[PDB]
Amino acid sequence: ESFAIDEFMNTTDDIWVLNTTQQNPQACKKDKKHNITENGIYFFRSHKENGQIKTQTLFGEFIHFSEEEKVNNRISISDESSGVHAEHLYYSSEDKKCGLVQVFAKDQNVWTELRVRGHPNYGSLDAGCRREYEAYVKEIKGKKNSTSPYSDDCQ
Repeated sequence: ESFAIDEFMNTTDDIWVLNTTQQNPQACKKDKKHNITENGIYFFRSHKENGQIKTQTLFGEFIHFSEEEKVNNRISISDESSGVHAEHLYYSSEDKKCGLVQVFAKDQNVWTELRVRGHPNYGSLDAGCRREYEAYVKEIKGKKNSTSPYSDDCQ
């Protein structure tokens, strides 16, 4: 099954990074969708350094490794501040409120982010998303560094 990244991000809600296997990730990481076209998605990527919010306008272009691919499950990003050049959504819940994104950066760092619509709460995360992220972090070859970039002090 393929999971469309333009449907998962087609919301006016903030998409927060709940969990990530990136080592030493930024704080209060989130995306805000600005526009979705047939060629890609314009959004605003933010994080918090020492109380201040840094934001950048990004355009993720839908890319396909063949001509038979039409599901928009992968985006290429240019001029990303952390060197992230590609993102691939490999799982998302049916209500599109949580997803697992494999992130490829230019420094050859590859990690996984568990993203959620709206700010993370202490309730019950979708069981499918949870078991999928558990399976991934269990499948990491040595030293799984899973942290949460979100805090209740993030606005």
